Amino acid sequence: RTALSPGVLSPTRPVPNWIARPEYVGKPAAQEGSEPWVQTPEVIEKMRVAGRIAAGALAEAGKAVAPGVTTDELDRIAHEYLVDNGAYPSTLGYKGFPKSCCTSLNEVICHGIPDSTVITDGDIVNIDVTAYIGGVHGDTNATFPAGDVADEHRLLVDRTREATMRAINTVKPGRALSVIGRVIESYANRFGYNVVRDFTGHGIGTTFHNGLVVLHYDQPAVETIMQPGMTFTIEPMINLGALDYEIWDDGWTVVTKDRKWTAQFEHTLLVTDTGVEILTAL
Ligand SMILES: [Co+2]
Ligand SMILES: [Co+2]
Ligand SMILES: [Co+2]
Ligand code: NA
Ligand code: NA
Repeated sequence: RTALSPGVLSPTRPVPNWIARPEYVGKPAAQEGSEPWVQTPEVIEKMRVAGRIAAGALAEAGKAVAPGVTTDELDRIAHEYLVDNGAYPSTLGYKGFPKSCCTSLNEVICHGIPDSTVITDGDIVNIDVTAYIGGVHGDTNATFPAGDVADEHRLLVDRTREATMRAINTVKPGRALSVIGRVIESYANRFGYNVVRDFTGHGIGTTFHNGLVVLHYDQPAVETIMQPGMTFTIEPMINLGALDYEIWDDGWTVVTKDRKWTAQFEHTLLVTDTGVEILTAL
């Protein structure tokens, strides 16, 4: 299997006029980064809806993962599920991003742009979808196998899912936020994998990335304590190879320097009064 290069992007996909755009659409930056980390009851309920819809679109696009399919095609299916359910694709026009989801094959760490790239037998494909509806965002991603994937790669994917679910299960009020990354990195290290550091989870609510940062590696200097009503993502990227990376000229696509493959899963989580709720549960 060759190292990837860019395909050709289809033209901007339309979303009907009636679907409210986030404020940042058609602007070079977003107005985000200083929003309250604890959401209102109202926002939380809205986030369950956005979460559910983001989960639906992910599951639909992942069902189309198969050798022969293009990445562009995955984006088409996600885009259509979001639009049919009344949601704007949060990534579309977010800091100039040109598509409705991120499609990250093989050695693409994250931020892959759906294009003419055709998926081949044995590939792994992460699809990261976000839904904006009722003034709020819901954010989820998963890596999907295409055809006969090598054992090495199935285990990576399975272990990355497990790391994510284990991190989720430690979410509870009064526990330090740093616990998440300690659990993730312990689990990756157990199988000789390396956890990506420069890319993180994030707080999410009425904004996409609200200023809260969730690290996926062990960093006990973070003193943040989880509180009921806080909403954030856990989205670890886990590398078979070294951490070093490059960004394509498209300004988005992050690829491992050594071209070894990498995997990721993501959910949007709520800290409840006693534990956690997965808002992007299928
Ligand atoms: Co990202
Ligand atoms: Co995401
Ligand atoms: Co996210
Ligand atoms: Na949500
Ligand atoms: Na990854």
